[PDB]
Amino acid sequence: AELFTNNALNLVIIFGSCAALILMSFWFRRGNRKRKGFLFHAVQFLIYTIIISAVGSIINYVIENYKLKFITPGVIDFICTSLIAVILTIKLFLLINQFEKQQAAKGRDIT
Ligand SMILES: CCCCCCCCCCCC
Repeated sequence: AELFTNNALNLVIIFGSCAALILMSFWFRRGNRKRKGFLFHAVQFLIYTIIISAVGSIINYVIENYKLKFITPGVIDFICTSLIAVILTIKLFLLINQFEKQQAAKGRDIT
């Protein structure tokens, strides 16, 4: 009914993504090779993007089929884009801090 049609496929995709995320969380043991700034960061970014896309699709489909007391419902798309941007910025800042720590541990000018 409410979750039928595109909602069913979207829910299945989101459940599969959550299962993959949990599997990756289990896989992630300790840092060293396990923590990949260039690979784990991209994997997490893709996971967040897919999750936000699925949530936005579900919410939009529900609202359009039920109406909304607000103009431009796509504002939630803007919120999802902002969340993705902030997540990517946080990941980039963490990577930069890790690189700075690695350089300092090996010797580099402070300024
Ligand atoms: C665009 C591809 C970037 C690849 C970066 C590899 C980083 C390896 C670091 C190894 C440190 C010992």
